[PDB]
This record gives sequence, C-alpha cells and structure tokens, in this order.
Amino acid sequence: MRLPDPYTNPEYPGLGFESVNLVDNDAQYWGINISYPELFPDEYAFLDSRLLEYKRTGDYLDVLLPQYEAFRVRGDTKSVTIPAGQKGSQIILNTNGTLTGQPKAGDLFKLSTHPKVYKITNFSSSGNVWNISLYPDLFITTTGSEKPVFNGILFRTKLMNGDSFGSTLNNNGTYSGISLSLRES
Ligand SMILES: [Cl-]
Ligand code: NA
Repeated sequence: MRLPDPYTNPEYPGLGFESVNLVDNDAQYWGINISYPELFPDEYAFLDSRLLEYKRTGDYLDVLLPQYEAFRVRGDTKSVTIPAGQKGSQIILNTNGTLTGQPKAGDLFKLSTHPKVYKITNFSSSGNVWNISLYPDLFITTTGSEKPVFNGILFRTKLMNGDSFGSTLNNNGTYSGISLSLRES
C-alpha cells in the first residue's frame, strides 16, 4: 500500500513531510523517520484510516521521499540495458543514448524488479557505459531484464511505531506531533 502524501492526495497538503531522516542500519536496511506538520482533522482522519487498513491487511507501506526527487537523470528507460550476472557493489548499464543528465553520489537508486533501495556512492562513464557504485551491495544477481530507476523511487517498509501513533485535538483544532518510524522490509 502507498503511504498517502500530497502527490497521491493533493487535497491534504499536511501529508507533506516536515522532516525526514534516512538511517543506515548495518543484511543492510534503511530506517525512515518522518515528522508531519500539524494536521487538520480531515488529514489526520485520512492518514489514520490508511494506517488502520495497513494494520488490518498485513501489507507493506510504500513511501516516496521527495527530498531525493532531483530528476537528474531523465528519459525513457525502455532500451536501457543492465547486463545479466552482475552482483557486488557496481551496476554497469548501457544507456543506448536514451538518458540525459547523470546521477550524483548521494542520489538513490533502485532496480525495477526488486524492492531494495540503494545509495549511489560514485559514478563514472565511458560513452553510453554507465558505472554506478552502490551502497549496500546488490541484493540480487541481475537477470538482464532489470531497468534502472532514478526517479519516483518508493521504499518498501513496515511501520515500527504503530503503538505510539496518533494524537488528540489541540486548542488550534489540529493534531500535533504525528510521526512515522519505518523500517525497509
Ligand atoms: Cl547476489
Ligand atoms: Na504522507
């Protein structure tokens, strides 16, 4: 299930995060700490209903972190190839001349076929050959059918603080201190 935000639900601008911390837990997994601004009753009720549905159905929570949305690499990834049999800390790909721009160390990365999110540690190229160094090491050996993902990356997580989720209506008619602690699953 997608954690609702102002992109899925622009009617609730309060679902836009105030602060986000991406924590490295070293298999390696990312921890995500999200802090909300004060939420209006409709926003809080909608978020609460969506987290109750997540609790009811033992699903994951997919989350977009807009602070990593730099759109540094653009274009159609259809003819972009990732050769099979790769594992370790590097992903080599052939852009086929279809991608504009280049990624930077600190950017996120994901393979289209697997949920793991990586951090880019280094980038080098030789024409259409891109060499992207990743942290942590690849969770799978490539099959050759994967596509690189630079934008719109969703982290697949589980909620860690469901037992301390919630708030009470304050004197301003809003809900303060709402925060989500997520663990990449
Ligand atoms: Cl592997
Ligand atoms: Na949100």
